[PDB]
Amino acid sequence: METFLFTSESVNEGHPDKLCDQISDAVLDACLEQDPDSKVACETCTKTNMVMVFGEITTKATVDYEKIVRDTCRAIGFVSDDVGLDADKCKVLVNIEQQSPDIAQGVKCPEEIGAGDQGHMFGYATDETPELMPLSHVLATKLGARLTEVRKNGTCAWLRPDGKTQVTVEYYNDKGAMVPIRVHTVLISTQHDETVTNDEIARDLKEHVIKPVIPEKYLDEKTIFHLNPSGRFVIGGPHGDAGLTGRKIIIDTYGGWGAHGGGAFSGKDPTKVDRSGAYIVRQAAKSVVANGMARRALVQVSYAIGVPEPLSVFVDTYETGLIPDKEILKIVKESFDFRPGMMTINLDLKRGGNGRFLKTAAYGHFGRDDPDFTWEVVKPLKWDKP
Amino acid sequence: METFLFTSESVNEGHPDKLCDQISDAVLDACLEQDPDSKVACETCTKTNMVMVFGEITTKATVDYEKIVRDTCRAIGFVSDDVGLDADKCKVLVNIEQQSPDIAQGVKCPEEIGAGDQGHMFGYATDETPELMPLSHVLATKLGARLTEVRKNGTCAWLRPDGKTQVTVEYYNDKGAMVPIRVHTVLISTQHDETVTNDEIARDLKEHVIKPVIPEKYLDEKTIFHLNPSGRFVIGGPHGDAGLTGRKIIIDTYGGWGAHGGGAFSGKDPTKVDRSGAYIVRQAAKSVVANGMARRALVQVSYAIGVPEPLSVFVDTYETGLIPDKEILKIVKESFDFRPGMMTINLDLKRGGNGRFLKTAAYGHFGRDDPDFTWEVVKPLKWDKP
Ligand SMILES: [Cl-]
Ligand SMILES: [Cl-]
Ligand SMILES: [Cl-]
Ligand SMILES: [Cl-]
Ligand SMILES: [Cl-]
Ligand SMILES: [Cl-]
Ligand SMILES: [Cl-]
Ligand SMILES: [Cl-]
Ligand SMILES: [Cl-]
Ligand SMILES: [Cl-]
Ligand SMILES: [Cl-]
Ligand SMILES: [Cl-]
Ligand SMILES: [Cl-]
Ligand SMILES: [Cl-]
Ligand SMILES: [Cl-]
Ligand SMILES: [Cl-]
Ligand SMILES: [Mg+2]
Ligand SMILES: [Mg+2]
Ligand SMILES: [Mg+2]
Ligand SMILES: [Mg+2]
Repeated sequence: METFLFTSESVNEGHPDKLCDQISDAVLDACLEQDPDSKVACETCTKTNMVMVFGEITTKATVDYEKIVRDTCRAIGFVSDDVGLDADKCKVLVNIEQQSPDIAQGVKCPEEIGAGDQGHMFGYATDETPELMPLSHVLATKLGARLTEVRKNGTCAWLRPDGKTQVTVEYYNDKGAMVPIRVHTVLISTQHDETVTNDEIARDLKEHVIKPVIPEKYLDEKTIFHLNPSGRFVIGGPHGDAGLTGRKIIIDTYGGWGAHGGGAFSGKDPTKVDRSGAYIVRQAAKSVVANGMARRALVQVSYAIGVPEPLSVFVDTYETGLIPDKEILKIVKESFDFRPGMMTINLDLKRGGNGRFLKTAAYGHFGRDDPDFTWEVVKPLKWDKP
Repeated sequence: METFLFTSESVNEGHPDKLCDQISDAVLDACLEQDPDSKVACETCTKTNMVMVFGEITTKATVDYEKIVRDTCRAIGFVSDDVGLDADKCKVLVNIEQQSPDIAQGVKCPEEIGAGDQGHMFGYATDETPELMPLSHVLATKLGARLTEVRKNGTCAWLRPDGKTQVTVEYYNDKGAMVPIRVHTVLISTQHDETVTNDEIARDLKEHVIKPVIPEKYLDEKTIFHLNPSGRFVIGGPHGDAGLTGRKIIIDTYGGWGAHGGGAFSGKDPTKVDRSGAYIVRQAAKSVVANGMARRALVQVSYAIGVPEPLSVFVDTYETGLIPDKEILKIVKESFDFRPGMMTINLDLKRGGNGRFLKTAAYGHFGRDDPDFTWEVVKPLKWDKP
């Protein structure tokens, strides 16, 4: 059998760029919990002993930006200078242009309102896992989530919040469909305390992290493991390693599979097409595959500022479609409402009080079963069987 | 003929995120001009009346970070609050951890040194344009470059630095190769002064910008034009619109085509595999197509921190290869040196004094003919003809 190697990575919730995504979305969630119509463009950056929140917010909400920063950092585990940031003592620069909504005198609706910006977004799905995501991405991501889990539940209390994971999968191409054969290489680089030995780290990573996450059918005697290959990782988080919102957009989506239109998600209210548009095209690609039309699907949408209807839509099934891609395009266009105001309503994205967006801001926006991930709910599609 | 629509965008050099990429790379260039061995991880952010440079630099160079910020902003055209940032008067926060190199007492080499980080990178090429780039990306990008050109040479002196462009191309798929048929939709949203009328903007955009850039063979009576569709754009740049380094990574690469591994380029010295690795795989994909092995090619490489050899390589020719992809993979692996220390040397990336990286930081890292873009020089590949 002819195979090829495809790699995806993940970063842990303590990585300084991901920290910024989480802070940005914790701010967004706080705004929406009080004011579903909040306009939010909240950017975060961080470096040694400092977090700055910036950007623009128009809201009726009363939000303690500094407290959200500190609470978000503390819950991730940044409780001291030694672990890479002291949530209680670090500098927090609050640099947001805060506005209340416009006051106007006079006597646009979701059906007619134009996009708030131009741009393009892609959705992807593949039948190679039950959540219709690429296995290389799923496994890298799940290793990261597992590192967080065993640190917070005390199973591996030697762990610290920062770290990275990476999985190389050996694939076969079946008529355009991606068929995972085996895991070729697993890499973990995790932050840890100054007492645990290299031997304890390697044994615990194998037994508490890799073994539970990676199906045994994909592991064999030849699988390569790189476990903290560069040696010690005691220093982490923002300490000596600046972070910014929107610097993990491939980890947030499909891990190199599919495509990306460039726009980050975190800190953006769900009227913004970079977020709602990307979520709708995930729902569309996932629905094409789940309804049986194809084994794999890529969907693009694009917008112009001030225009409600998309400028373009395509569908590509990588030759796996059971009906022509032009027919799948017609069905997608008829079944999905790509108008900006309508996307936000149909995915129930303004609904407050469930911490929805902070949940998205680590360990991927796609492939998760939580009911707040409304874009993961398949839409039933009618299709003229071949 | 069966066609589909594919969209790519661009932003102008005055867009606040792109401003940050340019500042970050102007800092990098200044470091390398004096000290080719500089370690640079320079991040920039901006908001109304402020730029902050941050991150980490180890260098022997003496660099006036604030002066580089102001010079970079001024040359782009940010000369007043009215045009979106006053380069001479705005706040510049210098927040870099500056170090000199380690002082050590004792009696690694490029061949043996490990990658500085993990991650994966993709290269792409396509025979649909002479520079072996996707037409949707090339045209969006060239419209942006043209807007800058006619503003700076006074042809359209009403222009201001910020703006965005977007092109939808109608394509045909010929045996996996992408064949552009026509331009379906052109969008331009440009910043401008308070005197020019909407009619003058639309006429000058058509005649001075669109007509010279887009080959007439791709334009017809049905092509849709959206010219400043949301109305006036007098306010721009950082004014009310926060920017950050590394938020335009799809514009920096392939416009939705190919793939992306996630890592930004700007502000990173060329020992960093996110930059050198991505540049080498562009050279490899371009070389596969230019040597006649394929019409289209995608190449991935991946790395582990502390390991010199890549963890994985793949090649995909989208069924356009004239020899099997496994044979093209063998040729690429034999012909290219993917070791981090060697990539930097073979692409001559430390060479100082030519403003190389600032040139990359607007209007795309790929598809340009300038001799400093060493990764655009095709390597001759020997291949066992079919
Ligand atoms: Cl403070
Ligand atoms: Cl308002
Ligand atoms: Cl509108
Ligand atoms: Cl928007
Ligand atoms: Cl300790
Ligand atoms: Cl360390
Ligand atoms: Cl369309
Ligand atoms: Cl819908
Ligand atoms: Cl200042
Ligand atoms: Cl040093
Ligand atoms: Cl090394
Ligand atoms: Cl690196
Ligand atoms: Cl004016
Ligand atoms: Cl305006
Ligand atoms: Cl390989
Ligand atoms: Cl080489
Ligand atoms: Mg308070
Ligand atoms: Mg980073
Ligand atoms: Mg000075
Ligand atoms: Mg932005």
